[PDB]
Amino acid sequence: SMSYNYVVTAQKPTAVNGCVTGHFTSAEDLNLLIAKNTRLEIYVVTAEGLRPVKEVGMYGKIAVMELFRPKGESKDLLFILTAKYNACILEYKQSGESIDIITRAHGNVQDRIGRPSETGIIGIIDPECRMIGLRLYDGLFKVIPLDRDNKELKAFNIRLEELHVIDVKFLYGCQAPTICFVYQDPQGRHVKTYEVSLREKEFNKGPWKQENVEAEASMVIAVPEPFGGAIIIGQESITYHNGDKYLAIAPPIIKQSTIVCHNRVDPNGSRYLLGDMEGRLFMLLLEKEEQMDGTVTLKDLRVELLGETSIAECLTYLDNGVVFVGSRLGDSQLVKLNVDSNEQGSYVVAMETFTNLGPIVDMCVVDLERQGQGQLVTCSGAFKEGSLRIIRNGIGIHEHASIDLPGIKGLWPLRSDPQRETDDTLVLSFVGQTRVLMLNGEEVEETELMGFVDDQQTFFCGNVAHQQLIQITSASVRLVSQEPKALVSEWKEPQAKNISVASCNSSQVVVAVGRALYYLQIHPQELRQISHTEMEHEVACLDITPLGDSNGLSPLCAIGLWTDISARILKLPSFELLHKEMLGGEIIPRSILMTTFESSHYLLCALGDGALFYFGLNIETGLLSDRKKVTLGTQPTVLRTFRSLSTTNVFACSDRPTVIYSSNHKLVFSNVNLKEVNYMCPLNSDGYPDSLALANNSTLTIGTIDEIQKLHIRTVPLYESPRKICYQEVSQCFGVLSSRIEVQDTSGGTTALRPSASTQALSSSVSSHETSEEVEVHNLLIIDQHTFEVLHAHQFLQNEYALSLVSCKLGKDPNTYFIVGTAMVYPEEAEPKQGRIVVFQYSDGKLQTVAEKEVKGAVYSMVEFNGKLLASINSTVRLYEWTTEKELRTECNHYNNIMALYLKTKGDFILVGDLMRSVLLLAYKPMEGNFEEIARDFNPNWMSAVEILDDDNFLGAENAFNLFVCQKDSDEERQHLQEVGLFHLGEFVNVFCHGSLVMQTPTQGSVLFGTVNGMIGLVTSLSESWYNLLLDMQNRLNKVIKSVGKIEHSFWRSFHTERKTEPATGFIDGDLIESFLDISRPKMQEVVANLQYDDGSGMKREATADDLIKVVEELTRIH
Ligand SMILES: CCOc1cccc([C@@H]2CC(=O)Nc3c2c(C)nn3-c2ccc3nncn3n2)c1
Repeated sequence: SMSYNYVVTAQKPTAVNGCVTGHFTSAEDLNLLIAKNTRLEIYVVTAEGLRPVKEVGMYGKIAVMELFRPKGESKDLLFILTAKYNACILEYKQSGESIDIITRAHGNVQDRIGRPSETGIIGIIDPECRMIGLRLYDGLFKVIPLDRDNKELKAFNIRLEELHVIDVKFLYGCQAPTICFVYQDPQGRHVKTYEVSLREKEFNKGPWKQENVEAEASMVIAVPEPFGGAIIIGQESITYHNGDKYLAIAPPIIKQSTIVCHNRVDPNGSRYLLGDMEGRLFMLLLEKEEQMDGTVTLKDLRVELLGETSIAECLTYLDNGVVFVGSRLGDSQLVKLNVDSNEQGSYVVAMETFTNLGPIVDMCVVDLERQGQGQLVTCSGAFKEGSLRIIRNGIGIHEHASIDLPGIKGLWPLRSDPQRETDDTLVLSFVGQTRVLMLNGEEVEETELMGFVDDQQTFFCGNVAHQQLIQITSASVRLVSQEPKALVSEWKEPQAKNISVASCNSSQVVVAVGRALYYLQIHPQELRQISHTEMEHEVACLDITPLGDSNGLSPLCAIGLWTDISARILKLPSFELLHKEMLGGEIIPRSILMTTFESSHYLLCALGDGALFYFGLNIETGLLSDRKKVTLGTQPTVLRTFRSLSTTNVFACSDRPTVIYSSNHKLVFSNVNLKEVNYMCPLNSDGYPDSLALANNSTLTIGTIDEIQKLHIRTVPLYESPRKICYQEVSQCFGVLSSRIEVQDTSGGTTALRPSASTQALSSSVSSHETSEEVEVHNLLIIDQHTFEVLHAHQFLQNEYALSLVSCKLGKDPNTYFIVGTAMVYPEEAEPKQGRIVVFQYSDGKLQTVAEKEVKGAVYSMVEFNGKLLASINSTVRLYEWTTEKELRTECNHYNNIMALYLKTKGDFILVGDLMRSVLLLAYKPMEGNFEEIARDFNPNWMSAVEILDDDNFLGAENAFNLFVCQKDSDEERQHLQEVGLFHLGEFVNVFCHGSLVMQTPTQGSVLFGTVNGMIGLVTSLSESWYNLLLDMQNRLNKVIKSVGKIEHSFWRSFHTERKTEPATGFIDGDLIESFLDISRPKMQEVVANLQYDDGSGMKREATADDLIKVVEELTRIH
């Protein structure tokens, strides 16, 4: 069992798996809810756009997500079902700034027997909220009655005679709850209804008889009153049914591509949006026919093409012509629908684009810029959405000026013009001195500013009330008129003692002299002394940033003190103590700041040692709450607000410059990708708009900052599907396997749907579902590592699929090659019986074929192996040598596989991942020239990816979203690999690769993985003693953290396939561990009660809160 692993999220899933609108946060709000695997994102729809309210993680994959409103509820409730059959009903509760998702009802609805249906879990709710219906398995329909008594969500099953249901909905306008569904039997596809009897717990005959529908009828729409009835969407037809009523259309406009989603635009069902696999967006329009009895029937159906979106998993109309396009295969979007078409005749205009990395089908890590700074390059998306994505940690700065100028001690922007809205002045402090720089476009020049002194050190200067400037120095506070620039007022301490600390806003000043504080107000031509006090200790730092709807005025003074290392909130003008916090230690506070993020207020206080304490701040009572602490460096941190893209954030200067910001109403910290920064200020001038001034010991820089986020993503559109990637350092390029769909005609020809990377390369060579006829045409792309231009595309043979790709040298040949493994794909073949290995050389802008090898199967995987080429081909693993004639030649073979899909190697060891029989360990035996089977995992697993952790530890991912770790057994029972680690990840892993995105203690090793949902994860190793500590922490965390839907963490992480359910073992959930930094202090104290740790050999010692914070902080830095 001596494998201990830790798995943590580096990038949360980005794919959208579902989306609903309604009134969840309040009756009056319009909400958009988005499901991204295990995450629920809640937004309020505004004219501004989407306002984020709350993101809630759940301990499950979200399979069903629907809003509904029982009689007596003031706003919508939310029904969630997870993939592990956890059902819950949730309520949004907001009290002040505290947001809580409360569980109204919960229970697990898994049955002991059943076959999961082809078109998946379906969950539907009756319009009248009488019941929830679940299609979990073939032949069964599960009913959860919605009585107020049913808090355990007890359910009953009804036998469903139709075994193969495609889609199902509850109908509107029905006296009894009534389902309408499409099902398939040997006689074709059919639409049918049943009423659902709560009394009989059984179906009753439906209100209208069944009809035959199109062979590819796939979606049921329940149309609201006054239409009622159902619309059935197929590939070639749309039909409406309401009993003594049938209407069908066969509009040719839809036949080109499968329609995969729908959404109702109007409450009464007059219009619907439809989306297809080529991102076409249609409007479906229902024309009313009146009747004498006042009912409405359907006169006609029409479909109109509006334009193109991302390929939509889901569409949600948000009012006022705005649509959310939720994409699994490309970026999500907000689009606007216009009444009038544009130039090319589209009614659709993209408003906003949201990054989706998924699916990540392959990836690699390259130090693209600096040595030691790995970046992840993914094969992302599919079809027209396909892309490369380049992911890197930290926030970049774009330097636009650099001036040699040592000894800077402070920076302040100033508008010397009272008319101009932009800064035109940068003021610098030095020891004992001040200098003023004017900004004329890009020119930066020394200048004097009348009223300001140059022979004292400035602690603050800026624009202030009544069209005035202020300069606060060690000697005095100077107030200066704007026109002309004259000294209009000067404040000094009564005996002209030095000012030691300064804080200022537009209308208020607070200065310290040693222990003394003075509060001044800025009036026309007057610095007015209001009040003063003597602090118990010397003053270390001050802030009076006004917060909230305060009209630029602060009733509060934040202060840090020497000696007791206190952060205090004082009232102005009295200086009455509202709150005191002792921060501990013997290192003084250096920087203190009152701040607002996402409409919450905080106090930030940084010590000389790199520690940052932060608290919730009540701006009415002065109360500080829920202390947290991070570490931002080993030097003093200086804090300063700036604005980028209409949000205020805080820049933290230290040896590790950082931006502090908010996400999901919690503070976040992201590294800035710069060396040590001592000082900074925002600067918005004509020549340097929306910019930052930065200083170190020697230099002043002016630049702009990138988006404020943990990870930067660059996108390279390919407009076709990338499949595999490898890096070739000697060529300074990537090789990328890609495929594009073409459409075949009745003769000998196929045609592309659009230009894409493989059709738009600089040069090209050849060898000698998206649509509803289709063929995949595969290519090797050569892409420049700097410009990501497509330099060359090589096209493979007709019906040749490119499966594997490696860049390597072989044998005694100094050249580096791109090598590709393929399969010839024919329709009748269960698996391929033919493939090739092709060795290419990239020289002088083109790919040349150096050698080919015909093999009798699909070449699924290839790896460089000790100067030889290792390949898996159908059920065979084969080692090839590169001969003097530049030909591949078989050395040895292994045959004991079903389908050898995945290879990794380490030394002479080979890890083989099979379609259905898990993993196998081979050794190449150099003195025999053959393989030896060392051990295999005799537990069947349907593999998706493999990795070697070390000589003794083998990591697998399988199709049911689990990880496992195999080891050799601690006889020829040595032939049995032991599954010593098990963990339900809840993602589908396509790729593992050794590497790190962090610039290169508790953990060893770094394995990244990429998933279908665009999630990037990390696996690393732990010692026994570190594992035990972290397991104990998990157990304690799980007793204090309330889970949404009352799902147990242990249940969620349990290994779960069709053959085996077991508790997780040998795996720490780093996402859970990291949440230790987000819990309250009471909870934190609870976790730590009598918690001990082993030190590495025997001795057990107490684990303190503060030491555990440091532990978890270290852990966050591994990604
Ligand atoms: C990376 C930053 O970590 C630490 C930072 C500060 C203090 C500690 C304290 C003391 C210390 O030196 N060790 C320690 C601690 C705590 C809680 N756990 N812990 C273990 C646990 C398992 C283990 N296995 N080998 C060695 N250890 N040390 C840690």
